[PDB]
Amino acid sequence: NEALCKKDGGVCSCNNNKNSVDCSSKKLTAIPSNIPADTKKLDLQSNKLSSLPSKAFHRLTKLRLLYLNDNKLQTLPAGIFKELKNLETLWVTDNKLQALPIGVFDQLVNLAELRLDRNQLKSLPPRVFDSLTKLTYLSLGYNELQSLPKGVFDKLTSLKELRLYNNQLKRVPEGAFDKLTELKTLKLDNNQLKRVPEGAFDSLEKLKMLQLQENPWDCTCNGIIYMAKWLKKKADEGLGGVDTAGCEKGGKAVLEITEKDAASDCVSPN
Repeated sequence: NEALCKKDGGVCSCNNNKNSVDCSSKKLTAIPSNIPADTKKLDLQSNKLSSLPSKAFHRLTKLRLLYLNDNKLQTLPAGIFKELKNLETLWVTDNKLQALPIGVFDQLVNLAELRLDRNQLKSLPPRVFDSLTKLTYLSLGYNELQSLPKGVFDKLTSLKELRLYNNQLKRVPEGAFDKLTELKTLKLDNNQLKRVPEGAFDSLEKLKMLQLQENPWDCTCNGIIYMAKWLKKKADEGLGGVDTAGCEKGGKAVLEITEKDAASDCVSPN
């Protein structure tokens, strides 16, 4: 029998009137097992959790915020979050996650913010984000992603910010952002993109910040023309970031490129 709250002898600090349990930074190796099912905010960030028992949050029906960032999770049991139907924010950043269970987010219908940066993600399940209707903030930065599953975003029609920076993206899918009509910030800097497919940004009206730096854009062949025409047409409208896309070789900004220097339908570095 171990008391949860410091006031009762435990190590985690607890705010009764606010229904919050703060077990953050107590060198923990296991989820305390006597967390009131009444809890709205659970903080387990900055501890040493290498695994995580399923059904660990399956009584916590009222959970609104769950911070699992900065532990040692290498995996997530298939149904850890199937009961958190009122969760609004989930952070599982800074861990060693190497994959995400196919329907791990199927029950999070009220989710608004989801961070998964700095993990070991190599691929995403085809429909992992399909239930995140109300989702407005998505960051997947700092992982080992090389490509994205076609349609992975289609259901996210309220997304405001999307961060795919700091991965190893070789190419963005066909119509990956077509349904993100309400997107205002798109971060894609630091990947291995040579260009984006034609029309890749046509739905992003209402877009305010675009981060494209640190990518090997080859303005040495058409295929970059769509992105140049678009960016240039967006520079005027006061986009922001339009200048961050820079040529791999040319030195000059993709923005400036015309069909003159990129008039040759040929294939990026082989």
